[PDB]
Parts: sequence; structure tokens; C-alpha cells
Amino acid sequence: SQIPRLSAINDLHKIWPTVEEHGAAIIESFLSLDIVRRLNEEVDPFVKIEPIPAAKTKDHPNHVLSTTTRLVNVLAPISKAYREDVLNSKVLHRICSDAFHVYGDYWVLMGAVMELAPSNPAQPLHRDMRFSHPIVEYLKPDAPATSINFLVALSPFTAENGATHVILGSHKWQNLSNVSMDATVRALMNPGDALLITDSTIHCGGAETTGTETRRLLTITMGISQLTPLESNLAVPRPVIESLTPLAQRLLGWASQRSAAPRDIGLLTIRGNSIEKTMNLKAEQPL
Ligand SMILES: CN1C(=O)c2ccccc2NC(=O)/C1=C/c1ccc(C(F)(F)F)cc1
Ligand SMILES: [Fe+3]
Repeated sequence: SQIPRLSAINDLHKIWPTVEEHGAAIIESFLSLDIVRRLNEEVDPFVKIEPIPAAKTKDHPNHVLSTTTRLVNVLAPISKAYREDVLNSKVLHRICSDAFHVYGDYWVLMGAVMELAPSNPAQPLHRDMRFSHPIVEYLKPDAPATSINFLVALSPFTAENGATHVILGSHKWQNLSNVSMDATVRALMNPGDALLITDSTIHCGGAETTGTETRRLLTITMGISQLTPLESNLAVPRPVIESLTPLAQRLLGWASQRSAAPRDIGLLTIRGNSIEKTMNLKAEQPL
């Protein structure tokens, strides 16, 4: 039983409902080839200069990812295609709003570009958020998902190069006795395609068996504004922040946030007013 494939043009309303039911879905043409081209162009350097996840020069090292992994967050100042294009995506926001309406506003927990080197071993099956948000394990089982992950293929995802393994229906599992690699299906995709999984879906990156292929992805974690992001955008230049849209500014934490409570008092407010009003932050300016 393979992962459902969907359209970013025709079947838009069916995407969240699918993930909801299966835990995963592939969105073909999630990003256009032109956008994926510029994204790669722009992040290429940073991917090569990034050190090991657990580098010694880091005060917040990551001991979970492997040495063959390279990750780059805080992509707003690096890429114009991310901050203008991806962040304002109508396919993304439709899915996000459909998924997180019960809770309210959402934002970006992380937007990272990940490049796996050749001979990169498979990861162990895991659920996201368990190394940053321990509170996600104390949620009831029927609680609607608090975060969803968009893994966008920046290059081909194949069986030889390590295409993601997913266990379907695993987001509705409490008992992890059936966790095994045999129960998984693959996510084959071309550049621009996106696998969409929730925070409770058991998945993993596969093994790179060729020795020559480099696999790259753009991973965007979206979550409710009630949870703290993994990455901070506090040091992003104001000129860059002021060149964004309001929606892009609020996704990055440069805005106040609301919740779905009927008489919501807000998040990140300053004596009744917004972050944006208080600092008189403009939008859509040039850089
Ligand atoms: C700790 N971790 C991340 O670092 C991470 C990396 C990129 C984007 C989101 C993200 N948040 C997570 O939940 C996460 C899961 C996770 C990653 C790798 C392995 C490995 F071990 F397998 F490698 C296991 C578990
Ligand atoms: Fe993961």
C-alpha cells in the first residue's frame, strides 16, 4: 500500500485529509522547477561550508544527525526564493490552515536545507519533535497534530539514493511493537515534489547505496504558534524582515500571533498591541 500522490493544482482540498488518514502524502509539483533551481543556487554555498552537526565550534551542537549530514537553517536571509516564494505559498498555507485551524495560528518551527553525502546510512525510525519538544509526548492520542513536516525534494529521491521510508498509519499508533523497516513504503520523488508527514508519523531517511549520489531536501516544519520554534530569526536583518510580506513576517516570529480560542488574548503581544505596530515594522520593501 503505497503513499498517496496528490496534485498541487487540482486536488488541493484533499491533501490534508489524506495525510490525516494515512499520515503521509506526496505532493507532486509542490514547487516549480524554477524555484527549485534558484533555491539550490542560493543555498549551495552554505551547504558546503556547514560543519558537522556536532561541531565543536557550536554552542548548540546536534548529536543526533550523522556526520555525513549537513543542515542549514535560518534560510530567510540566504535565499530570496524561500522568503518570497516558499514562505508565501498558497499550497502550503492552505494545507496549514486546514490542519491547524483547531489551534489557531501557525508558524515555522524550522526551515532547513539538508544534504546527505554519499554512503550515508539510513536513520533509525523516528517521530519528529522528540529532541526539542518533550511536551509532545504528553498530548492525548486524539489531539490534532501540532506540527507537520514538508520534505521537499531538491534532487531526486530514489531507492538507491536513500528515499525516505514511511510507515503508513503509524501516526495513530500508540504501541510501537510493529515498528520495523519491513512495514515501510518509499517516497519516490522528483525535484519539486514533497512528502508531507505529521509529527507522529514514523519515518526515516534511507540508505545511500550508490556511493556517488548526493541527496538534498528542503525540510519545513510547520507548527502551531503556541509552540516554540527550533530556529530563531532574531538576528535576521531588519531590512530583510521589512522586505517580506505580513504573512511571511508572522511565520518567522516577527509578528504577534493569535489562537483559536473564541476570545483569544494573543501571543507575543506588548501591552495590548502587536509586535508589528509597536516597532512600526513595514512590509514589502526593497533590498
Ligand atoms: C533531532 N532531529 C533533528 O535533528 C532534525 C533535523 C532536520 C529537521 C527537523 C529535525 N527535528 C527532529 O525531530 C529530529 C529528528 C531526528 C533527525 C535525525 C535522526 C537520525 F538519527 F536519524 F539521524 C533521528 C531523529
Ligand atoms: Fe524526521
